[PDB]
Amino acid sequence: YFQGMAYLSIDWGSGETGRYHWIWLRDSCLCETCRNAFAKQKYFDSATLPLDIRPRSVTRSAENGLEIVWEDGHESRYPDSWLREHSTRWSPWSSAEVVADGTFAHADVMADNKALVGALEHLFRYGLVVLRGTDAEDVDPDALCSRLAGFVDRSYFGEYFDLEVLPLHTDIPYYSTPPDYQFLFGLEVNDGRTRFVDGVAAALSLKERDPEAFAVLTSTEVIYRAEYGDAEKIYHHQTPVIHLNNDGEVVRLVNNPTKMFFDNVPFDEVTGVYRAYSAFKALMDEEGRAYHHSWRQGDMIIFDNRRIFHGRRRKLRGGYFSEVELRARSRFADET
Amino acid sequence: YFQGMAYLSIDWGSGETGRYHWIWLRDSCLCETCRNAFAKQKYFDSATLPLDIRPRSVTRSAENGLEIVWEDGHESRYPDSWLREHSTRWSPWSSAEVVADGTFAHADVMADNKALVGALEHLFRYGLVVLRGTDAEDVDPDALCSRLAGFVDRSYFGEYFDLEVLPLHTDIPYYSTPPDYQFLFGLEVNDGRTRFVDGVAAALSLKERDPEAFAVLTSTEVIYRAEYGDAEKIYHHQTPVIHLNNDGEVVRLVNNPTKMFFDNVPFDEVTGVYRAYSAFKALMDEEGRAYHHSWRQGDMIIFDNRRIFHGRRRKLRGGYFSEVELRARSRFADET
Ligand SMILES: [Fe+3]
Ligand SMILES: [Fe+3]
Ligand SMILES: [Zn+2]
Ligand SMILES: [Zn+2]
Repeated sequence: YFQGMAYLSIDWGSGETGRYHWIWLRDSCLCETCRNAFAKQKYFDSATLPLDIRPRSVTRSAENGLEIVWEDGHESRYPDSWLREHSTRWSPWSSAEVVADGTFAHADVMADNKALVGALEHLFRYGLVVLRGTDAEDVDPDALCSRLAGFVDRSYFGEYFDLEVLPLHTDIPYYSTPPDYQFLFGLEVNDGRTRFVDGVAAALSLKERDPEAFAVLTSTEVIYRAEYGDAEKIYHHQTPVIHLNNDGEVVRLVNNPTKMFFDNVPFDEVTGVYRAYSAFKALMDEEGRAYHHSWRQGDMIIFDNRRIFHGRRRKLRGGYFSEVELRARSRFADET
Repeated sequence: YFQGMAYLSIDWGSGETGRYHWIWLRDSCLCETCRNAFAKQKYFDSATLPLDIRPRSVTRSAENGLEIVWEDGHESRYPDSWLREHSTRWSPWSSAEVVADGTFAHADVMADNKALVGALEHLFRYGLVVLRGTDAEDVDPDALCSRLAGFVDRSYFGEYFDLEVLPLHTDIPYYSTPPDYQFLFGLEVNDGRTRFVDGVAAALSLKERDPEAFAVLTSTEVIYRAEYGDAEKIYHHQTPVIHLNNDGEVVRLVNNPTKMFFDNVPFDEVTGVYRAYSAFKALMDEEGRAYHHSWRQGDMIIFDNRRIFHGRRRKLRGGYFSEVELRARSRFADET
């Protein structure tokens, strides 16, 4: 360090050059008065750092890396193996071809982090995965949820719900923010199939066949409502069936007909949305675009409740996963 | 009904006129083959209804209301007391004056629905409420959570966390979607105060004093990161401190300095965001805009984790509430 050196600039050889501001070097101090090495958490608010902070001394040894003494006397050490590290979504499917690639073996994702990461990444991108067990296996659903997400999304229902045994729907449309992902587990299966359609593909299909119904569905709000006196909850959400972002990408689909009400659509647009809605539903019922699942015991299908329509003495067990948690499990498994 | 009558139009007297399309009247049928009166849920998908459906007969008795026989022979009855019903957010606070109006008595909201509704509505609008008990009272936290939301938001921590006993922060910034609301409960209090600042007011304040720092903070992304090896979760979110919607309304604030990293800000913008961030934090530390709370036992403060910065042998118990659930409880309590 000479007085007035504007920032740190290191030549790593072969034209790789790192540049580091003093303010950020100060903010990044590794010492035990600045950050907890265990919790990797900071003890100060960056906001207090003196903006014009300069160092008094900058010394680099090949022995103990980069050592800085700041103007205020503080001392920081930076390993070169640290400075060099800093010198630097949805895919539609109009038909069930990509679901072969998205069937994984229970044992693999239970055992191997690369398989968990791989199955979760297929789920994030395509919105459905199938996790299949063997006969030698006796697949534990609580353990599989724990492997996937740590814990499930408690809802009005509880932690899980059972179906014992048909319009296509997404689930809980009356939540202003519905659960990200749903799972169905083959709790008890014998020796009529559940369908799965990508609403994103279907909505982009509809954009072409019928741009009118697309504009209507992406811009007219209907109502989803569920009264549940037992729990003292009325869930009431007014929202469009198809949601676009600021660039007109489909980013959510919301439809369960059984709680669907058109009561608040203006008189002159009512006929238009019944037509648009009926077009959309029919398009999805087309042979070709569903994936049909033959329920085997211990099967789990996890699917993106924001975009996959699904529909039906086997007994299934269902629940929901939060994107926050799946991604954090996937990120942990991938970086170890 | 005469053949070709385009829709239903009823004169309720005094110039009140209802208009009802046939398609929606069909969709709305009250009969037991169309909807479950108990679950108020529908048995069909609206999408199947024949769009050009007309009635064959429309008869209104003052005795049993409106009776329709549809072309396909279906029969529907509509009470006039049903047809007539269908013939038809955030507030900033730059200082703690509005928190007097937002202190409610535990007993009132526990007992009276109008008080629960009133306290929850103050929470939605202003982002903080205080629920205060008496000495005769022994306030139960689980019962108070149940009264407010039915259930709390399970998180990485669990259902609740304890603090036993300082930069201003919002909590869990490393969640891509952080919890909507947080609560702090006075579990064990004796006979140094927690501050509360509205980030929305502070951010609009900053827009005026320093539009540069506003633009920087609303457009430059920083990183919030929390590694938790015990739970096999790495939470990593890149996001701006101040979030605007398409009309430039502040709709979320995200900052806990202890997990905050600027590592991925471009070299040329680093100095700008340290300045902008430091301005923002300082503005909020100004005398006047905090609300300071004197912790009494059995107190609960519920506050909007999307916008209220807060900061510190008393022992507090904390957890999180979902907007979905609070609103559903408030809507249920208000409509009974
Ligand atoms: Fe379902
Ligand atoms: Fe906190
Ligand atoms: Zn240090
Ligand atoms: Zn009917």
